[PDB]
Amino acid sequence: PNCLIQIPSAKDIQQMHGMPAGADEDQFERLKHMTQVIATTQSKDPSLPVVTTDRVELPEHWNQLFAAMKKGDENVALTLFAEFPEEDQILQALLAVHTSEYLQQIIRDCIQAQAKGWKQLNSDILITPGTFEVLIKDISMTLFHSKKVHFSFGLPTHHAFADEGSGFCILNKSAVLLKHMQRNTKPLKHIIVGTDVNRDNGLCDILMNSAADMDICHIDVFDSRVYPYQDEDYITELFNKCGKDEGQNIQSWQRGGLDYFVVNLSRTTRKPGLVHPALVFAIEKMEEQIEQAKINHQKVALFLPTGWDSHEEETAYCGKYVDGYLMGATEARKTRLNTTDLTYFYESIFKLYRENKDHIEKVYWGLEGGYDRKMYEQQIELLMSIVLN
Ligand SMILES: [K+]
Ligand SMILES: [K+]
Ligand SMILES: [Zn+2]
Repeated sequence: PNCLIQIPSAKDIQQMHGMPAGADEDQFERLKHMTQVIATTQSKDPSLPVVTTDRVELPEHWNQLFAAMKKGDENVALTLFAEFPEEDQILQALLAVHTSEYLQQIIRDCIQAQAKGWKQLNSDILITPGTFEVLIKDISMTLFHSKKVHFSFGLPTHHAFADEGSGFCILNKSAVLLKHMQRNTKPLKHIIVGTDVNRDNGLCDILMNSAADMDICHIDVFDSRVYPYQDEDYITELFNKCGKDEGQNIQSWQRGGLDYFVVNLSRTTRKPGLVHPALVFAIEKMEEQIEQAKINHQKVALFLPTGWDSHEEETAYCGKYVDGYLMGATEARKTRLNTTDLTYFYESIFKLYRENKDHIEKVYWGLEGGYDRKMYEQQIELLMSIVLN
């Protein structure tokens, strides 16, 4: 076939010691164990096309910068970085989303972290000397070494803002990509399905204040009683506009070309034996938004900043710590997603592909949350039984 499973390389993961994740693992131990499970279903089936971030090949000024960062001087790295050519593709696609000054701060931060080997800035972000480089490799590897349909395991993105990171997210790779795709191609129909139990609030901010010119449909499934603890009255406040009831306690907002759908896991609950209506929506909306793109002779681009911390078998506080308790068995059914939902979700999407493979530009699946080792080492295989076929 034609997919690609990007993973961070071993030298890369070895710079993520100490970076916060949602449980007892740090992002090192997490991504170590996940690439292990992919090394499992890759010796089960050497067709699973896994590539590390090391087959990425960067321009000499970038590698020069990383090398200069190691020599410990902030001023030389910055003047060096400042002297990058403004038409370098990487730089061009970063500045489409982030500020230069945030970038420089990540460079200052990486060098300052050289003192004790890490820099804790806010209890949700930890920076290491390697951290800038490993993210550049992660993003570049996806931007140019992409190819249609692409699974990237790597740091989280959706809580990262234009001039700052939060909730484990340093850089918003999902937005850098999307901006990059509309860069010089005919106007696309951008469709986003962010299944992380937490809210795609950084992404949405970035999309809302810079991409109000493109056709985006951001379907955001999240539980408002967990981080970032923002509800429909909040989102009514951002968009300066009351939400439009799309049925089933689901509300859409519009900021120009952006149309943001809050499928609230707590307002929108599973009817008894059924599949969770959240995914059910995503598939219906999607299928609709594709036909709309065929009608307007326009192409589509799909993005899945998905986390598994919305699976019913997560244990992490950002998934199960709601309203003062941990969700019991029963409540886990009606508000969290199960393997049958996911096997329905992904099986659906992949099925939609071959009916409109022409009318696709590229699809991208980006790991976000997911923290219980048992739960993710299994959903990973579930994805790999499905990416296989
Ligand atoms: K979080
Ligand atoms: K979400
Ligand atoms: Zn999450």
